[PDB]
Parts: sequence; C-alpha cells; structure tokens
Amino acid sequence: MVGQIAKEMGLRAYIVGGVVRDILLGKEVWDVDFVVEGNAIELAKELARRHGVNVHPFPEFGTAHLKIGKLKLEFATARRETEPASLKEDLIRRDFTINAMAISVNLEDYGTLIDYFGGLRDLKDKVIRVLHPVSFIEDPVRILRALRFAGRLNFKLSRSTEKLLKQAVNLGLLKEAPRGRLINEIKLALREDRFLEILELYRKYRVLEEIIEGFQWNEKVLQKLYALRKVVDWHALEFSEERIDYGWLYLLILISNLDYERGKHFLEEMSAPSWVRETYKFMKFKLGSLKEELKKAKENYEVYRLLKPLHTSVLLLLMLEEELKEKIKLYLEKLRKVKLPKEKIEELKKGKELGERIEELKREIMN
RNA sequence: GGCCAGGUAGCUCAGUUGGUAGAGCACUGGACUGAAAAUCCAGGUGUCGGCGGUUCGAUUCCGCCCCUGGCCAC
Ligand SMILES: Nc1ccn([C@@H]2O[C@H](COP(=O)(O)OP(=O)(O)OP(=O)(O)O)[C@@H](O)[C@H]2O)c(=O)n1
Repeated sequence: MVGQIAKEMGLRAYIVGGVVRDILLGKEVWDVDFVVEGNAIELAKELARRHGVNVHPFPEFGTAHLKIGKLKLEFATARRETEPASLKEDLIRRDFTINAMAISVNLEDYGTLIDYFGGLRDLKDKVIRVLHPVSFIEDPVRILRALRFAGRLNFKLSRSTEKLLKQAVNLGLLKEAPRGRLINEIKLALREDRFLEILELYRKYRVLEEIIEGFQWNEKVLQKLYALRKVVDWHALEFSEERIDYGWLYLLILISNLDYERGKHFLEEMSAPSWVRETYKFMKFKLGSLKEELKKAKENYEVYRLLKPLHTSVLLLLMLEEELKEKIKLYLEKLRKVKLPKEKIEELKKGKELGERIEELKREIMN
C-alpha cells in the first residue's frame, strides 16, 4: 500500500540498507527501513491511518515509526548528511556497498533494485568494501562493524578497505570514538553465532587492545575460546532447550586474565546480565577452589551438592577441564534426573527436616 | 530497542543459606453509645506483577511477557 500512497502524494519511497541486504541474502526481517524523497512523516501518518494503527512521529529527526502486525516500519526523509536530498546522497553517507543499496516500492518501477556503488557485485563476491577512503575516519565505530559483518556473512575485506581500516586503528581513532557506540557494537557482536570469527578479526586487527584497557592476546585464552566453542556446540546440541546467551561466556574467557577492577568496570559499561556478573565474580575467585573440590570428589552426592546450586554458565566453564568434562556430563544427562512414587513419599513425610531426610534418601539412592 | 533498579495490604515501606510472612493509618463484627467517635478484645489486613519450566515444594532459580522510573543507543 506504500507505493499507492506514495503515488497519491507524488513521492518516491525506497527500501534501504541492511534490510535490502538481508532480502538479497534471503533472510526475512520484521524491521523495514524506508527512505522517502519528500516528507516521510506524512507518509507514515497516512499509512498508519489507513491501517488504523498508532504512529510515532519524530519531526526533528525527520523520521517516523509505525507497527503493523509483526512488521516494524521506519520512514526516514532523505538526507545528504548525518535543499532536498536525492536518494543517492542518502545512500552514499552509509558504511559499506552491501548496505548502500535500495529497492523501489514505487508502483511504476516496483521491484527494482537500485545499486549505485556496485554493492550487488561485492555481495556476490563476498566483499566488505567502503564507499570512500575517509569512511573509517568519519565513523571509527565502523571499524568494528565491518569485522562484525565479515564475521557474520563470512565475507572478506577488500585490500583498499583493509588498508584503510589498519590505518584508522593505527591513528588511535578507536580511542577518540564515543565509548557507548563501541560498547554497543561489541554487544551486537557477542549476539552473533559466528561471533568467534569476529573475535578472530578483533585479534587480527588488534582493536580490543584499543577498546579494552590492559587486554592482551595469548594462546591459552584462544584455545579456551575454541574449547568453549566445542562445549557450546554440544550443549546447544543435546541440551538446546536449556540454552542461554553463549557470547557472554566468550567475553568472560577474554577478560579472565584481566584485573578484577577493569573486568567489573568493563562489565559495568557493557550492561551485562546479572548471571554474567555472578559467573565472573565466581570465576575469578571461588572457581579454583571449586575445581580442587571436584578433584577430591568420590561419591556422586558430593558432586551433586557442589554442582546443583550453580548456574549453567558455571558448569559450561567447568567443562573446559578435560578431567571434569565427563563428570559434568554425567551430572547433566543422568545424575540430577530422578523421582519417587506416592506411597513412599507419603511414608517419608510421616519443616526443613523433611528436606534433610529427602537429601539423605537421594544420597542413599546415588551411592 | 539494551540495561539497572523498583512491583509486598486501600496507601506509604523492610524481608536470601527454598521450609508454613510483617509495621504506621483505613475493613468487617461485637463489647461501649440516645446516635457517633475514641478506645479494648481482637482478628480480613496478601494466589508478595502475569504466564510456563526446574524442584517433593518457588516471593527466591531460570525463561517469556505486563507496568513504572531512570541511564542510554535512538
Ligand atoms: N556509521 C554508520 C552506521 C550505519 N550506517 C548505515 O545505517 C544503517 C544502520 O542500520 P543497521 O541496523 O545498523 O544496519 P543493518 O544492516 O540493518 O544491521 P542489522 O540488520 O544487524 O541491524 C546501516 O545499514 C548502514 O548502512 C552508516 O552508513 N554509517
């Protein structure tokens, strides 16, 4: 209905950005970004009015948001910078060629993909390429983004883009960039399933050294990351109903050798979940003694007592040890699964003493 | 949209190793009164946001959502 309203208003609207990319990548999303020549606000208001839904105008930004079903629609007036601006000017201010394309929703040309910079080719050639040499200097945050994209889509940086990125990092522009944008970029990164490769790119171009203070790369951490990769694979395979956020575990592995102050401060800046902070504070101190206790474990009930109160993250961190692996697994798919019939429990019940007795019965069954 | 709190009676507020819930003023009833209030005995003072899951058992552990306030990314 967008093309119709755009025709009535004598306007030109286009689908724009990553939304197009995901479309060309076959990935359907519920968030659509529009660029409108002419007023986007009135377009959004009219579209929201016809479908009879609420509208959220932003006059100063020149954009408007409206939700139809599960579809989240954003209309944005064309602008040459972050006189009426052409679509091309609105596209050229963006980051990479694959994010620089557009698809026309106007009824006459409808279905047409508009690519000025050859983003279609780079998408076809699996290439992450900047629109202009000054791109990374304009927005240093993009330094992460590229890598992140190169992580997700398994693309490669062009020689140009790569040299420009290295030059950008060497200038220390990563420190000059706003802390919030970078931290948010990392938060976006860890949510990726391919985020490990993104970390490989972070190590390769050494951006984490700039972002995180006191952080350095070694082999033990990397091997820990790949071991954690395997553990995450298995856990998300068999136990997949129990899944949690995995990237935070990698993030914990990275900052493990860091001081507790810088770690707590970083997790503070990252707005990490509570279980993440707890798992970290537990890892830095009590984890060692916990492992030493698991080594002294003989009966299965001791393993129970030492494990069951812990979160899943702590267990997945305990699976990093070769000797404790099969033990953790044994606790997972077997040990903690059991029950009791009616009459027996009725005899068990005849306060906290009921719980103690039940514990005695469990340790009676195990061993 | 991300996160941090906050969600406890009508209102204003505390509560951790999961194990049988609390204060200050309104609420009912009776004793009291010509009526009423005060006051005494007392006792409602609550599925401690909503829905699932784990657990013998969840205000607590976790997950998905509702609401309010604040940091932001917008
Ligand atoms: N410094 C920046 C940041 C963003 N952009 C452009 O603005 C858009 C911001 O939308 P975003 O959601 O960040 O990009 P997506 O490809 O949609 O990524 P995702 O779908 O993962 O959100 C991007 O497409 C990018 O082309 C840019 O030109 N310069």
